[PDB]
Amino acid sequence: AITHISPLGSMDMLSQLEVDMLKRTASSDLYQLFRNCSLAVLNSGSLTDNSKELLSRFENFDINVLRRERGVKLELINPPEEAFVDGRIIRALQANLFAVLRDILFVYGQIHDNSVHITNLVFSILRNARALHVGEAPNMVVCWGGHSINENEYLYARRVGNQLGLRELNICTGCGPGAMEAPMKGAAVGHAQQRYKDSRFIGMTEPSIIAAEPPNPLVNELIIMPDIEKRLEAFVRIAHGIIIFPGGVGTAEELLYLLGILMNPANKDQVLPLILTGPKESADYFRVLDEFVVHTLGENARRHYRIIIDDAAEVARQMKKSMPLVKENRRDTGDAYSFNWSMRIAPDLQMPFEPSHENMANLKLYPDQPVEVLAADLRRAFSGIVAGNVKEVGIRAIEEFGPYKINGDKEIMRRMDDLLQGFVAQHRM
Amino acid sequence: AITHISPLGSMDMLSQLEVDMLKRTASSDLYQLFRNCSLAVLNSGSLTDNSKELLSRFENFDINVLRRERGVKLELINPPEEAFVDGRIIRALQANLFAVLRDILFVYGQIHLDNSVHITNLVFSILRNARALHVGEAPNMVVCWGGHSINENEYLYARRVGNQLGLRELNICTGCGPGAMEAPMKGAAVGHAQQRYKDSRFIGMTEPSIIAAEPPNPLVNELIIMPDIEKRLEAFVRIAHGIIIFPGGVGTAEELLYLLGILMNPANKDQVLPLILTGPKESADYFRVLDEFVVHTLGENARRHYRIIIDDAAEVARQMKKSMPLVKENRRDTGDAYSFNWSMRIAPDLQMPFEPSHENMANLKLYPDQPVEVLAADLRRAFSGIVAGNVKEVGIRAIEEFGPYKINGDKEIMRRMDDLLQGFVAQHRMK
Amino acid sequence: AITHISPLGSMDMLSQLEVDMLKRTASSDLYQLFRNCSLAVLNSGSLTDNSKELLSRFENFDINVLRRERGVKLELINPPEEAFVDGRIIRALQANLFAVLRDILFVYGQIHDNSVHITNLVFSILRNARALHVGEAPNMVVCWGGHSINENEYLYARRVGNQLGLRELNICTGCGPGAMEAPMKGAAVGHAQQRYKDSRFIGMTEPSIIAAEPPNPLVNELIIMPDIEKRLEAFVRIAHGIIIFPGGVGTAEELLYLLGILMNPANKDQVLPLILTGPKESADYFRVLDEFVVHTLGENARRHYRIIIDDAAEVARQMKKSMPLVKENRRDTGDAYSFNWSMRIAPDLQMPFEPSHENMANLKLYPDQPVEVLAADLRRAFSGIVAGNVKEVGIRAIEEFGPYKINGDKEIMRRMDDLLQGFVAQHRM
Amino acid sequence: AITHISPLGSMDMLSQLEVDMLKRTASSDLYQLFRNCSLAVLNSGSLTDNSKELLSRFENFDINVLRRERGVKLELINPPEEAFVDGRIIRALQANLFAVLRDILFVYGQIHLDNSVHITNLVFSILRNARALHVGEAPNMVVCWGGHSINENEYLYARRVGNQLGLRELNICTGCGPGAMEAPMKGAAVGHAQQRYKDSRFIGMTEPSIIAAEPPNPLVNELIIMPDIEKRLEAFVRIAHGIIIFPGGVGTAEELLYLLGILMNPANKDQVLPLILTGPKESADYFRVLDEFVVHTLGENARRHYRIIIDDAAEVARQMKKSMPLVKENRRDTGDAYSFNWSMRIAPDLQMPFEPSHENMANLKLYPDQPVEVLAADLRRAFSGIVAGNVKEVGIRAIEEFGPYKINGDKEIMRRMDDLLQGFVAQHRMK
Repeated sequence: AITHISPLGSMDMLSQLEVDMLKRTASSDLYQLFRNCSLAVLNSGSLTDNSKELLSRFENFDINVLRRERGVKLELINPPEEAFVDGRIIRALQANLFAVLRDILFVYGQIHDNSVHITNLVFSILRNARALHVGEAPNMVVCWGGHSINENEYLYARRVGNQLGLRELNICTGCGPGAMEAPMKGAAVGHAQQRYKDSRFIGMTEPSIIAAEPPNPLVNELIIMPDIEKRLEAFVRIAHGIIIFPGGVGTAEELLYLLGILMNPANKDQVLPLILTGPKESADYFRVLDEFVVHTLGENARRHYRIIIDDAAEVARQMKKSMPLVKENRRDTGDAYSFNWSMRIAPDLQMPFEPSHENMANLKLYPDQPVEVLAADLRRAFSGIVAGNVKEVGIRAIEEFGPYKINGDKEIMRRMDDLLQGFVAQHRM
Repeated sequence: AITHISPLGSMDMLSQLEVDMLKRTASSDLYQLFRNCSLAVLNSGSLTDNSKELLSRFENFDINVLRRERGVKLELINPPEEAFVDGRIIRALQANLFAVLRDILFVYGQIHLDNSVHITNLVFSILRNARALHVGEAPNMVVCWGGHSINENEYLYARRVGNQLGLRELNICTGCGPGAMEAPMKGAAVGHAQQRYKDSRFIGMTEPSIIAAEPPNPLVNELIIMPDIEKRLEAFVRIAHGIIIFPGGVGTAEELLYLLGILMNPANKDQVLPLILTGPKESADYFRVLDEFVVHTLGENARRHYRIIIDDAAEVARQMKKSMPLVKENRRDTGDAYSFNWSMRIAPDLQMPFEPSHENMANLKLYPDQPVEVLAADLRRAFSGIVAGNVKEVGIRAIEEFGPYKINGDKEIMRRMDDLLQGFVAQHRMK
Repeated sequence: AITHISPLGSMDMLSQLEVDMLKRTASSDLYQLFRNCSLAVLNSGSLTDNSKELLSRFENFDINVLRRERGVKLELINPPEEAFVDGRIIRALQANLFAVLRDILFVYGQIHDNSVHITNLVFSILRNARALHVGEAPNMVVCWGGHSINENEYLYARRVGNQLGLRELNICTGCGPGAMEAPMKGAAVGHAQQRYKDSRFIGMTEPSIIAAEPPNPLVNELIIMPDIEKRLEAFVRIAHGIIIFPGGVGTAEELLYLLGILMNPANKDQVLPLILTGPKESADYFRVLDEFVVHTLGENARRHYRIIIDDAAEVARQMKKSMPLVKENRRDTGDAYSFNWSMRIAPDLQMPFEPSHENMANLKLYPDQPVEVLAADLRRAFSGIVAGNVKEVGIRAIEEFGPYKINGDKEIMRRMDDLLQGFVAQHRM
Repeated sequence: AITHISPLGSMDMLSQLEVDMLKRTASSDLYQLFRNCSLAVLNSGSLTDNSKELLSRFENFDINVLRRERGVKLELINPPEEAFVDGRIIRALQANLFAVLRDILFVYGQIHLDNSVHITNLVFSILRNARALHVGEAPNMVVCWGGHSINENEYLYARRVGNQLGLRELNICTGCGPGAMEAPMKGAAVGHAQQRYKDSRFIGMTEPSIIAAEPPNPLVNELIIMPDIEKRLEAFVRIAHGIIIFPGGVGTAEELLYLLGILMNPANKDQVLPLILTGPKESADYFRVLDEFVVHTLGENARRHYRIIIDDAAEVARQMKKSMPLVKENRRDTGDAYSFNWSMRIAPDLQMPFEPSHENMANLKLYPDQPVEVLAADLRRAFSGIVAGNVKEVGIRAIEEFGPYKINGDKEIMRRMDDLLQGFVAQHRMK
């Protein structure tokens, strides 16, 4: 059993009682969650997609938290060698590990209306991560995209980040590979071209997806949200602008969850730019997704977004010119620049979902509905098959007792399976 | 109703719910504590010694906490004009106000097997949250204790000591008051400039019951509000790697008796904490009476823990600078932390809060029959009660209405404690 | 005539008399040199290679130096729009302009043994540019390569820089496009992966080549050396390691000029790593260049370099493990980390050369010679055809009065024109 | 032969050729200047007033400049022990030594149509090379002049003034000596700490002829060596946006007469440079004699350029802080620079170096027939000669061997100059 001991980057101190919460036992669940999250960080740049196999490869790996003279040390037992560069752990992965130690301890010490308490946990987690700060102008634009993406979609996703970084704007993704790291490498060379001295590449993951989508090495501010819904909520609240790239089913869910918030009449005065961008060959891909949400949510969905094709400079130029309007709107409310408190996320979009055939059953998918409740629970169906696609329980539940094809309707069921078939075509998992 | 808005320096954001906790309201009692602590901050340099006298003038003073575009923002209503220079607040007081806001919110949010373990962990948490547990390449934090009402000779000597301490790149922690709580910081500020020392840390530690009597001096750059008297005493011993005690009153005696009670515990026999008592030429008679009192009550094995250096500021600073490598190795050889002494054992009786009543003071076990830990703990309480009955409303009210305190003990021990406390009055330290 | 006024990034102050040296006249040569160097900086990322045309496109462009309350302002008349991003000049180009203002004023105020004075001018220029500083360990590796290079050579040149930046090493090129900027973008994302907070991407150009090879935007420390020979000397003295990529004739000259310094017996104890690296398809290209300098300089040339193919991590890993040996050797001499004083550059390699048929005539190219004098003047032949290829006088002199094919010998003349024909094959200019 | 090596803080590399210029050698005369300036740096705080007395003790002291792996490195041989604390040099003196090395090399390297233009450009170049021409959002550099030998009352008042100046985020430039050249810096260091002012700039300006008589105080964080007396005087007026003059001796009078000669030039009628003369209560009789002297020789139109504030440190600092926005707009409306006043016209006669000889002092045009510019320039020379004949070897030698200086002038003007200079002696300022 070969070990390695990692130092803190910023002075970090624990008590003998906080470390004991992480002490290795077979009865305390909390170590396991801390152990696997640490393992996922160490498999950054994973050459695979499956999440069941990565744990089965590093089983003798473990982690001990230590209290030394200068603070906390992470004693890593049998760490993956691909995390090292010449016998030393890549310092981004070191910072990610201590971010995992920071968030896990916080989200569990705080546990020990109801919608106000949830958004505040999101606010308190980002604040404790020191991830809530604005410069002279808000510049945080989050980017959504798939994991297994094209070679041209990657280059296009790098060109957009470079033109975004050239205009001094920061990126926030779900810290995954593919379209979730390509804009960061572009922005890394973009900030270098304009001498932007303080880049913030925020990766926001959560335990149940971190093993399938390992945090890419370009992330410099990683935050662990408790579950899927709070990570989605953190996205739109820390955001000043959104750009969406072609992606698998996980990207579809993100688009609806958000679209279920701008279409709420309680958010008619909120400003939030959204551009769906893609390379030359994503023209057909985008038309089939527009024809989706224009058949699901009506033609109202096109008043809140614009689609641009084969252009990196325009979507960055238009995203930059939106920050003054974003800034101005935060002041009229009296809101904050670094956190959108005023936007109303309905309690039906904050509620969690554990994917089962049983619960995938009674999904309300009729176009009858208020635009909100349809997309609110339609995105649950996408959350269900990402679990069936990537994560241990959804894969297993879909393995043993069958697949999910549960609720039909007019075009939308024509369109639902139009998409996943139009998704498997380009191998989007 | 004159209004002044003061934003802050870092990233400080509050929810609407934490701001609601501090509104002048009948829903939670944080406002009267947060407003009184804020008013004491703005009375820096005030020649006042009582608490009621501070609140008596500024009656129309209030403070709101606003949530705006770039985070928290404090709105002060008729603040003391002495807090201004050329129409702008002194920046030290502005940062102190945001430290009051930080410490009041965190403590009350954290309140909501042993209790001794949890008290020490609370102390550590407040310091951790205040970004106060920082250590360079070597431990260099030197706690200085002294009187709020001192001579100009003692003030100059204390500033000369702090100047020598600053020349050796040592930092200063203090009870943040005036007098000998301010002089070493003024000296270290010049000393650090002479050695071009960049990141000076002048930690002030106060608590709600004393902050109005001894408002934080403007030389403090790191204010910490501990929840009460006992946990601020604990804070001193934990952050310190060396302690210096100038001449002072009962507040200085309380801190002295507290520290001796810890050092004389056999569980701390392997603990390195250099303790130097120092003063100018005239303080020789002072330290002789003080030493004789400690040496009688606690035994002649008390001088094992302190040294008395008189009229030598360079030697005081030289001795503690030489002692820091010893502290570093002591922490190293026990897995302990450089910036927070976990290994030091504080008996629960030293952590137990004490309310000065006429009956509690009369039932202190000041007799030679008791062990030294019981003696030092109860002597701490006795002095703590004299502090309250002198500068705090709950003590002044109870004394001015039921009579002065009457402590009971051995007729020789109290004969010496009396003799000393009258020197305190004679040198214009307390009454 | 539309203008724009640029601010200094670091407080820069001139006197009324230093600016008058730059005052616009038709008789003072010095403004022209300052004007065109400023123009070349503004054409960063040029889509062309020719240097005669770029001046002919921006003739109404001019520059005035101003003395204002907070120091120097650059008043740019009719600047190229491609230098701007949304109506504001890219800040790297701003820093490059003030570096041009800094160096030009210095190299001309200092003018107003002989080999010791030359190296000291090089030292004083780098020192005045604040470009001579070393961290705990020397980490400056310079990279040489062509301008018009492959798409695979660019990606490979980006992979090497990323693995170089992953090991916390800095880059120094001649600030050109192609293989001279690809390692910088790789190192930009490499330093971001290891949280290297202070990258130094040193571009070193000189007046007579800056217009054909515009300073790429990835340069953060640009220095203008007076001529071709001093820029070559600055390279090997500020260097702790060298890596050479496939390139045109300009890259050949750099390889020999250097190789004429390690083969000097006075430099037998000097350590300086050199790796010639290239992608999969540069295997034949490298064998024809080895068979060149092994037929020109003997088999002695292979004791000072090693050739690795289709590997970015090894040449970075071996370049990193060389820094302790580089460091150790600088101490045994009592030399400096940031400037190699001890290395002896023969006066025959410091002497300038103005390319003419007349002076390309009496080149001594017999393999008779001491290894030093052959390569010393053999690299002049390469300096002559780069001038014939890219720069106004060499192009013109070759235009009006014929090409240069002047001195023959055994294999080496077989090998000389073996190369330029083996260079035009892949369009290396 | 005790040896101590001191590396430096920034990136300072020298060629073998610049190091050869400073070797104890018969090839260039930089060594005796560089060694004497270094020895004066290491004698910070020395109670010595003459130059020969500084060099007399440390006779075996020398200094070499080594070129090593990470740049320049200074090797000092038997340096003054007073420069050490706990066996290490004070960091301010170490940085001063590297400023001496920087200024001696640059000046001598720059030496190798009008001459007035080139003198001003040299002054600007030395400041530019020393990274001393920096301006924040507002001009805040306040030049303070005062005596090297002052009262404790005057020292406290000057420190109280500097404390008030530091509370308004104003920086201090000084002739780097002791006394009133040190007190405002000690005060500003505490003042800057109270306002949490981060980047304090305490510029000390000295020159080879005076540095041994008034060694740089340890509170200076930016030492500048100007080549001689006249160019250091020029440096003061150019970097300053305000000037404060405490009581002093002939050196303070020389600086006063120099500045008045510039302000009274009609070419400077549109120049904003606030000038305040200030002192404690007892200095009232001092400033009355001083004001009467200036007001007689230069005319009653001299008070147009200065104000006398007595026993009010807050008002002095308040007046100059209010004056900085005026200075900023003055520079703005003329295209001039914030950190270096190019527009100020210094007559060549004020730039002309003066060697004090018995004949030059006897042929000064101190008569009311001459214009005020000739009067102020020659009065500057007269006082400059008394400085040399008091604390400098070339003056002390010529006086102790040929007799004291005899200045000639109007029998009323010299009657007042005599009367004043005897007050200087009576208050123990010069002899």
